Amino acid sequence: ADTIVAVELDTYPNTDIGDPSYPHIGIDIKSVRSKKTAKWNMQNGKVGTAHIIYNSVDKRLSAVVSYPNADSATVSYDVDLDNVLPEWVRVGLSASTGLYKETNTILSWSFTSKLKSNSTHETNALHFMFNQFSKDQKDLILQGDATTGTDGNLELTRVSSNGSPQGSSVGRALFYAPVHIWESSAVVASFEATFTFLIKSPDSHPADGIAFFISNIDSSIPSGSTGRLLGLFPDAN
Amino acid sequence: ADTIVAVELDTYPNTDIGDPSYPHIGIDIKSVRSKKTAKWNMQNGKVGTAHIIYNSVDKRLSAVVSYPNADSATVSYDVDLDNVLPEWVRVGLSASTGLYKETNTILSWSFTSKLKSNSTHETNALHFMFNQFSKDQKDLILQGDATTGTDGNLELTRVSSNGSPQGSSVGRALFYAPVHIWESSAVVASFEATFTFLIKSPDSHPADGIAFFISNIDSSIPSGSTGRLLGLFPDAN
Amino acid sequence: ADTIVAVELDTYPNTDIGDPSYPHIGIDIKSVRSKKTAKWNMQNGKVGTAHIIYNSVDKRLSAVVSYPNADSATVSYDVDLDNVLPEWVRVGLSASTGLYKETNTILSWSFTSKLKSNSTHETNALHFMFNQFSKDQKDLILQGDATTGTDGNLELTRVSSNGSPQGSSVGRALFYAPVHIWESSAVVASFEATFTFLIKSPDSHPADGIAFFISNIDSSIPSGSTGRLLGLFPDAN
Amino acid sequence: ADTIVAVELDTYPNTDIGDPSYPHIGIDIKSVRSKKTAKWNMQNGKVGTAHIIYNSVDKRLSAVVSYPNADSATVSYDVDLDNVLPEWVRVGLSASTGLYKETNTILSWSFTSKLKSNSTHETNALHFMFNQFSKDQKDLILQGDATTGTDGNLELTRVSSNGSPQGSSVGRALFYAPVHIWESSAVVASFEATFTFLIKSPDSHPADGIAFFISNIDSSIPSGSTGRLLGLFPDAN
Ligand SMILES: [Ca+2]
Ligand SMILES: [Ca+2]
Ligand SMILES: [Ca+2]
Ligand SMILES: [Ca+2]
Ligand SMILES: [Mn+2]
Ligand SMILES: [Mn+2]
Ligand SMILES: [Mn+2]
Ligand SMILES: [Mn+2]
Repeated sequence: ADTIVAVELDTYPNTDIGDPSYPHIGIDIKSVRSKKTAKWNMQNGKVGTAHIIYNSVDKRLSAVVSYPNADSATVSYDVDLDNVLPEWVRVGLSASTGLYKETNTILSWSFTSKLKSNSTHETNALHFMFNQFSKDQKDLILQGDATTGTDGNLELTRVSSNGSPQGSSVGRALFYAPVHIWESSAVVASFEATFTFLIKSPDSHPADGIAFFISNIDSSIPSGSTGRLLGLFPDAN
Repeated sequence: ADTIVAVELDTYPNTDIGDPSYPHIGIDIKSVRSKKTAKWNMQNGKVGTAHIIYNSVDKRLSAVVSYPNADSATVSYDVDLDNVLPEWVRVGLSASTGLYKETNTILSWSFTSKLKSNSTHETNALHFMFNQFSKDQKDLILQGDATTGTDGNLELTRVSSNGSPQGSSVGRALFYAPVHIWESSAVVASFEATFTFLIKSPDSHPADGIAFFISNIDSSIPSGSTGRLLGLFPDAN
Repeated sequence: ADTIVAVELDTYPNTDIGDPSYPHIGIDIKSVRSKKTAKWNMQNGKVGTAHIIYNSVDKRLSAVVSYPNADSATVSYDVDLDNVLPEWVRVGLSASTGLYKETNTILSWSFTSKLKSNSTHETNALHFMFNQFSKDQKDLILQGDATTGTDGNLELTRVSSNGSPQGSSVGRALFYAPVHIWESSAVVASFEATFTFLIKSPDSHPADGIAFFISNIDSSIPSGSTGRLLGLFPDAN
Repeated sequence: ADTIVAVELDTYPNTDIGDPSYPHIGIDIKSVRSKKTAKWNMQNGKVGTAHIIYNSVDKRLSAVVSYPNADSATVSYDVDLDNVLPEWVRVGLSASTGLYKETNTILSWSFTSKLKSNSTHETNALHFMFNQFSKDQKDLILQGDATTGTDGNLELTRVSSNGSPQGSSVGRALFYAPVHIWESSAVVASFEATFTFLIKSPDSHPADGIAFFISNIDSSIPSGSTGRLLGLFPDAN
């Protein structure tokens, strides 16, 4: 199976796989059963922003999510990612629906990774920023039901012509270039990610969520990972 | 054939294809026969730096090259790249040798592209920076004789175990992700590139040079493009 | 008198000082009588964005302005700023009203300056970005009627408690640090600026406009520079 | 007295104020008596690089120092800087000598601060980068014996015409603009700093060190802060 590290914005409480009884933000290290969660006062139909940060000195994966006019929610987990992930990874966004549903619309996504060596000329970096997405967005790898270009956005899960979200949908978008997150000469390695999202549902119970993830470069949507599995995991182990 | 835009650091004067009678910097638009050149006082065995800049408002491709303790050389050419190149491109470095030879060593390479739309949330960007190159540099596409990791550098052309440059060599490195240089909503599009290089030769007449280039995403080394053709063109037309 | 270079978004046509007979964008080199203008289809009450770019290789000051859902307007002028401005400058935003009036609200302002030398370790930079402004914004120098913090914005000219713009008002904001735009070792010097603005008026004829400017470090609002003089010039010479 | 947070590169062991018995890197929170140290294998006459990082989610101040061809040293301390420092600060470099001495030469200094709010348009930033220093470096506030421009470097402490370091010297350089490190709407605040330094001494026992610091905006060199006090503290409390 793939190797997954993710920050989930989990909109539906699945209590038999350890979700708390409310929407939540969570840190997922090789399992859908988050290592750490925090309550998330999700707002149906409002644009939110999530921020993800990490560095190899402190070895703490942290995330913050907010809406305008609202307080934030935050979660952190102590983890040495160099012991979890390979040296080269891809980074992405994933989302799913099940029998319950929502739009999983991404309006912007940015990422920066840096590796500072002990050489004289120390810095190495990758950065991207998307504030719009074209029909043919060649620097994204789209998987499953993900599409780009409708209203200039990334729709991770299927939305009908009406604009209504569909159930039983799973889709991801990965940045095309592999990312180097460890190197033998690096003295500090760091990354940051931000994305803005619009989760809308006609229903009092939206599902299933959006995640930012980091994986093996060849990651693909696991069989049967609609719904609670967020397009990330093959099972709920 | 591929579509090529390049800035050449041409170390060998080939007077029958329009080179001036000295090493020179040049702007190449779909031909090895530069549209504009300037004299370049190349220094064998010293580390130099080249800078390349462009934006879609002014439609002027400009380059500057220097060494420490030396004056610079610069060239500019008025060209609307949106009329020359496709919407999506790859960017790279190329170099060659022929019967005359040199090392074509790259010590660092950075690039930034930006597209600013008329939306509210206007900016889109790609940036990379390499200050070292690993044996397995997964975010570069290496072509021909190019290798990475010897002394942490990118060697575009073949160097023997002795450290001696070989003749009759051609190699390129392209950044893995495609780059979006035009978009229908962009109000300003720009790019900048910098690279540092070490061209060394045991000979009074080094050849053939290094170029930064922008091409169709599927570009590949043309047959027979050793020597004067810089790994860029199939002929001297 | 101060030395001023500016890009004006001139909302009121003053035909006796050379304005065209419509709102316009203009490049001002030491005079309110723009060296170059272009028609600007200003939209009362909509948020717009302006972009300003320059580099010392090409010696062309260019600007673009747009609104969402609208085409852009652009202007360019060939000028060697090293012959106009001192080595160290301050950068700012200015606006005015007269007998005619408008709000001159700034919602964001960013700037980047870079100087690349011929040394090994070549780059020098300053960047700032404001997406909000506090009541006590210590890294801005406010002049005249400019205030910060109302609805988190920079109001360059006076607005009453009602939210109604006042006439006969002039205000500027300068970034606190001086900016180094020429240096003897620089091989390329560049800058870019962006700002977003909301110009609203209850009147069919708003006035007078907003400008981004670059000046001597000790610049101050000239006496009598309300109205057509944009807080920038002492007279219409 | 001023309020100081600093990362020290302490070259001389003063065992009665808690220094370990070797050169060390340390985190100083309102006292010269570091809260945390780590052994630092300082190399007389070689160029080193220090990196400092912090964010308000994790509340951990961390630093790494290295030389080419050498292993790094690192230190971290859990501290909420919003409880230590004011909302607006200045950032700087300081160094000292005493009866023992060294050069305290800075070859480059960069800094980035970011404040991400919960608004739509979330990011606010300041960045600077110096890779050279001019005789008249207007965006630095020089204190005590600090000078700029000799060999294009920042000499924090006095060096004679011979190039020999002097004893009993203290000097600092602060960036001119104040820096906003907390804001009521910020959901994440972060900073990073890097500097490269050359500490040389004709003596087997160099002293006293270099620090990166963050202070109240009006900070000044305390009386009698030569030597062990690093230009930072008025006493060894
Ligand atoms: Ca769930
Ligand atoms: Ca040639
Ligand atoms: Ca006017
Ligand atoms: Ca000490
Ligand atoms: Mn969950
Ligand atoms: Mn040529
Ligand atoms: Mn005008
Ligand atoms: Mn100490």
